[PDB]
Amino acid sequence: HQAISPRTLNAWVKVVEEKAFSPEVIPMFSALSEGATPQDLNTMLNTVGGHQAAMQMLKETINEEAAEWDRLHPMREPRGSDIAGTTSTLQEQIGWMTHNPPIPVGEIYKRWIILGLNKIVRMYSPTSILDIRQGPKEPFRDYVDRFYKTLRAEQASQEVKNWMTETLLVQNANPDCKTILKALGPGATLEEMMTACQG
Amino acid sequence: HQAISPRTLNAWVKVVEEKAFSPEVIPMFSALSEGATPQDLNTMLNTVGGHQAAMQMLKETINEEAAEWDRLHPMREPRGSDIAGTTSTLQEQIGWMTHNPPIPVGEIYKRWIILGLNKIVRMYSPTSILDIRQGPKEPFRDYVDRFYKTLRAEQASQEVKNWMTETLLVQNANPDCKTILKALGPGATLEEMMTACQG
Amino acid sequence: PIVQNLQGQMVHQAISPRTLNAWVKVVEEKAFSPEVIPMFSALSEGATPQDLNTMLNTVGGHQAAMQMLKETINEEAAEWDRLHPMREPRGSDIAGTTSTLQEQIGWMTHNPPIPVGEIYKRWIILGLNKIVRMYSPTSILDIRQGPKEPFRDYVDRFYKTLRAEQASQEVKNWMTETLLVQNANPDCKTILKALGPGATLEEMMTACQGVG
Amino acid sequence: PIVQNLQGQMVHQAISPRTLNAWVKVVEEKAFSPEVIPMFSALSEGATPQDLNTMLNTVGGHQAAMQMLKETINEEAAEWDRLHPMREPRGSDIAGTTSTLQEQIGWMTHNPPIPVGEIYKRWIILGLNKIVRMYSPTSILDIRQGPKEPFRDYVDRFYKTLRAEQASQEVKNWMTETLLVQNANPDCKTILKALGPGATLEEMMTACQGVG
Amino acid sequence: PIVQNLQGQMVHQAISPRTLNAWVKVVEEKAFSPEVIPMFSALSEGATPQDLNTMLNTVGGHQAAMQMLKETINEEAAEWDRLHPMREPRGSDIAGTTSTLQEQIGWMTHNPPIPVGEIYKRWIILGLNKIVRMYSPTSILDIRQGPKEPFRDYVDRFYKTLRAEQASQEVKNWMTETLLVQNANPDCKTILKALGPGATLEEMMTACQGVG
Repeated sequence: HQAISPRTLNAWVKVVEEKAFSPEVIPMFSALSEGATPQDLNTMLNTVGGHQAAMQMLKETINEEAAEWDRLHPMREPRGSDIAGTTSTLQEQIGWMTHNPPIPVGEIYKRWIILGLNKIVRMYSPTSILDIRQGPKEPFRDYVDRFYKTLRAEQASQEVKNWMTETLLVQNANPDCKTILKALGPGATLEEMMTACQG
Repeated sequence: HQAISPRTLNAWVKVVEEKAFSPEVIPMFSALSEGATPQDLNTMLNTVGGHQAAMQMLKETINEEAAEWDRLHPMREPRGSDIAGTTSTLQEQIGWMTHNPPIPVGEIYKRWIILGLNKIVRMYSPTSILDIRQGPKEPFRDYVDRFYKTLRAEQASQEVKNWMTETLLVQNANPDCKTILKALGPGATLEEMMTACQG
Repeated sequence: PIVQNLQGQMVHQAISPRTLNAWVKVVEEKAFSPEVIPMFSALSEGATPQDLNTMLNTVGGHQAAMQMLKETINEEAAEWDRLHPMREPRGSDIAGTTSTLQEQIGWMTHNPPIPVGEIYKRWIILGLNKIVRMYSPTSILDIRQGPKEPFRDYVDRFYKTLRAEQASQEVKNWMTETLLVQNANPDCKTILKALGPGATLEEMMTACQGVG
Repeated sequence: PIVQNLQGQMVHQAISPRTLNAWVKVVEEKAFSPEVIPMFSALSEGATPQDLNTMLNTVGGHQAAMQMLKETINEEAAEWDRLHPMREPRGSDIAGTTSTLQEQIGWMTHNPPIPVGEIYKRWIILGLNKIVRMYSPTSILDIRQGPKEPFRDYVDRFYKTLRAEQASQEVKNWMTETLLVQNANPDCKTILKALGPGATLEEMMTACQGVG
Repeated sequence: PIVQNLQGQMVHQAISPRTLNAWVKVVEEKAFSPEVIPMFSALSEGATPQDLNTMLNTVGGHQAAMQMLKETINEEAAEWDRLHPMREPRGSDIAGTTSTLQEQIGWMTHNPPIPVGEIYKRWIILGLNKIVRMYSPTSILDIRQGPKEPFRDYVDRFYKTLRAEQASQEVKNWMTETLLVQNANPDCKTILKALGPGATLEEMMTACQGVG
């Protein structure tokens, strides 16, 4: 066991401040927090500047997951608060991690944090994808890039997302690209759509 | 034992000069000062640039905590001044930390510095949590961000902060959103609250 | 009332003068508000029919109220005689006009007890409920929250008028559920309807705190 | 209550009619202010569960308050039965609905005593605290000193609202320390902040005498 | 209190519920005016330390007042222990927190009597005097006769504020002699100074009848 290096905290702060809570911060958090105890995760989340409403969402989600863990699971065994790093201590956490088999309180807490971060990203989505419409001059590549960005941020289910990509993307296109998309018709990959909709 | 590298001091200087004394400075100080002697802590505190009023406040708080330690407590026994590093050597500080059992003079000094930094953070936070109020035209997201930043800088007990989160957020909202928040009622989560108050 | 002798023989204990004075103050000063029935029940605890008649003698100053109290007592006595044809206490004898004190003490001390005092008390309370219903300054449909009135004061007025109204229990439940919301001012009524149906009085009160 | 016989055998002493009338006056006139709980404690000193039920029968006029008083009593009885599985007094029997008088007298006279009356009194006081919390006209955050209001009157209003609020003890301490100063008018608030943190209520009152 | 048995053995007589209710009404309604100390003395006549503690339990609703009442009681108990080093009643045992009832009855019934109840009553009255001093709306120097105020009303306000002030006796004498005249309005003040020094309150009142 080694204490969290400063450079990881600097990287976490930098990515959070530069990317906001965009969908790409989840993998960055997951990679930075590799092998991190609940104390380290708490320090990482405390270093975040701004976005304190989002941090409140995250800790509310952690509370919900801790309550669910306590409901499902009625040395000392770890409870939801212990896994969250509130009532437990560093020695207990690292002991649980080093037990054979390991009791990875860090990984479970990281899963809870990832769920809360996904909720944060969905809430921080600037606009609903129903309002993402191609302008009368915007290129199809730019419009569709924005569309799939909003779709990734919205985190809709796969079955719904298939319908959205199939129909809504075509329906929201501007009249010229709209006509070319009808001419292409269904069953066409996005490769065909964008290579045919050029200019 | 190893003397602190210049990278740690450069990181401390960078975070202080960039973020000022925001609540996120506390975890950064805690992470940077891991396993640090009082001499290392004094060097880290000396490397700071401006905010000399804040540094004087930290000195005063450390003096108060040293007086309290001397009152509590009637190789050589470490006193408050010895903990502060004014009347102690690096060798004596390596002592009491390599001692069997150890009395971690470094951790106590870090705790006093953390108390002083909490006081400085509250001083640098301009407005009181009771005074944080939603503007008539302000978005609820911005208002909640300001509210939770101020609350994190508020420096009160945890139960008190829980009560503040429960009550003051609804109490201080503008009349346009306060009626919606009352209709939601107690028990509504923050995600529900800021989805409802999106308009 | 009735108390035990040193030898255990139950004997009369007349209602004290200041208890009667308290009853007189209730009758004269309260103007037959709903609270006179709780106060009549309190001041006449374990009272014999003779004690109840002594209490009614002070109500006797009010001619109309006394006359309909007497008429309701007579109706209830007739109903008791119809349904219930020392000796068995006759319905007229429950009122104490005919019976003597020792018969009443014997009936209340019987094994099992014959609570004649409680029965006459219930008849008197029925008559007082009628009188209270008459003297209500306004009907429940007329209670309305003002623009400035706090929801607590309006709720108190509404529930006092509901006590005076004395409708059926299901009707009262509907009234508290719907008419309470209907008569609130628009500022409170918005939150009242936002809470939706089924809200208890506690939620309704807490949500409307300081809205006025 | 319970009193000694001439031979030392403990016997019932029913709550007097005027004590019940005082309780009825408290319930009807005070509109469930915080002071009803001290007054309920005073008027029901050394009272058996039967006496407490007699007192609650007068509260019964208020439908909502009685219903949640009953629900809180039931919850506390269930908790007592869970934690505590003549005979041992069952939690439902502490309420007196099932038990008879002699069992209650025996339990309160036991060596060591089984204060069933005090337990039922505590449950009733919990329910009355809930009712008092509901009926508060304003929240503690809404109490504000006016430009003319003396600091004494404002402090009295603040502390009465604090009693109605019934937050945690640490929360109450923070409230009295900080929110009391925050809500004072600027003329007093200047002196309040000049005194600095840690000032007791005595210093705060003396320094702000006649400032308005 | 304490009463004689039929056989002459002194036994406890608990403070009645309505006396406690009267004390609660005094505490809640009067807002700690000077009159609470006479009323506390009246309602606690011949009271044991247990009875005094029962009375203080109702004051306990007011957090600050209870806390400084307790602190003054502790200070007086410490002073008693310092000056006074069954057994001899310890100063902490005068408060009744440690002692039991029979010890208190024995001490109050001793030959010569050990008035422990009166001593604890004096300590409580000292604490209540402190609380009364705090809650005074204005200082004695701020009491002033208005242009229309009769001299009788102004004198009553002045003397009530003097009771709340609780300065030294010589200081109080000087205040009544000089400050009472100084604060009167010019119409009355002319006659007040014309009477000259040494005028008793009777002459001062009679001469200023109807002057306003």
